[PDB]
Amino acid sequence: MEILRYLMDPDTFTFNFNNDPLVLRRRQTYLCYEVERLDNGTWVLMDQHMGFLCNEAKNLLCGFYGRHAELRFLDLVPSLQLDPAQIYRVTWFISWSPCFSWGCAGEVRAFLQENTHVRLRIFAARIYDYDPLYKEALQMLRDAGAQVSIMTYDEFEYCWDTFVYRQGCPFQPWDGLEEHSQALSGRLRAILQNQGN
Ligand SMILES: [Zn+2]
Repeated sequence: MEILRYLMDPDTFTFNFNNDPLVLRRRQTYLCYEVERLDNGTWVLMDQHMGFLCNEAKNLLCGFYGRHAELRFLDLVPSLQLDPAQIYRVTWFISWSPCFSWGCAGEVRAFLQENTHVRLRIFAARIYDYDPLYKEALQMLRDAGAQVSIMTYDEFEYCWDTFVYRQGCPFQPWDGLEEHSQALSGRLRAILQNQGN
């Protein structure tokens, strides 16, 4: 009886998050999921229930279609053996924005209701230009009870130091990390409204 982890690698973590200024394809995506247990009135990160999810994973032997880490999650949550007694809260760290509601987000909503004991917080690093539909899908998401926002500097460090282990070395993105946090913020935050049709 032992535990099972994975801890993504740096070269990959940085790369996958590096990509390029604009998007590439509505297929290559990477989301980082974690689990927190409110202990002593504070949130505590649990490594035994933490990990990252990619596009294609297990259950592929069935020849199923569509590969989104968001979906894979909804399937792995049961593995976290949650409980309706205590209070949990998972955090999603994606180097991009959701694809669509009825697609991915829509699913996250149905799940948010199924398990009200566990809350879900989303955090995107960049906005999808080739897919400006995620906006509407988002509004529907926050409505599910979850909360979304833009990744900050200190935030990235938490994920980099948490998910990627490297002699406890500091995080190193590029240079426009902050400059982006402000710019993107204005955009995302502004999109968190989208009214007047
Ligand atoms: Zn999707």
